[PDB]
Amino acid sequence: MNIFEMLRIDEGLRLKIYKDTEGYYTIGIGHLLTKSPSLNAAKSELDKAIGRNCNGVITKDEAEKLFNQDVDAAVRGILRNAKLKPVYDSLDAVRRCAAINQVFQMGETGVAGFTNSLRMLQQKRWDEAAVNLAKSRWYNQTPNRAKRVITTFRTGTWDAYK
Ligand SMILES: O=[N+]([O-])c1cccs1
Repeated sequence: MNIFEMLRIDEGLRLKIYKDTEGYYTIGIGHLLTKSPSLNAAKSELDKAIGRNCNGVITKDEAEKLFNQDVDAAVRGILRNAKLKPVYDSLDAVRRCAAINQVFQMGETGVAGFTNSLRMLQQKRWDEAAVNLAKSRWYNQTPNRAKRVITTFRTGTWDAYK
């Protein structure tokens, strides 16, 4: 297991534009295209991202290329965020994957309300952090995925992903 295999499990792979769990146009391995309800706007974003006229469809190689960029950008973002970097750097590599997973799904803005969880993670109070993480819109809206990510934060193992 690694971050790519983990997010591949959580996000799936679809080669045609689909709506994510929040109803937003997405493609590939959870590549958010736009929050716009206009499918044409999503298609424009897709063509811009891939560099050709896709007509709402991409290849597996193209999906994987976006995924690489997205994972990379998530990490680089975390490192530029003054609230996140100290916590991220305090973690072992497995728990860092859980951090990347959460940011990939929710964005840095999504993690803004997680101040108390973040402190508990930095303190390595793993069971307490796990309890706090579940008191969230995130957990309520995507409980099976959040449970996997939280188990990863709690244990620093890949037990939830087998
Ligand atoms: O950067 N971090 O240690 C993070 C943990 C959870 C969301 S981001």
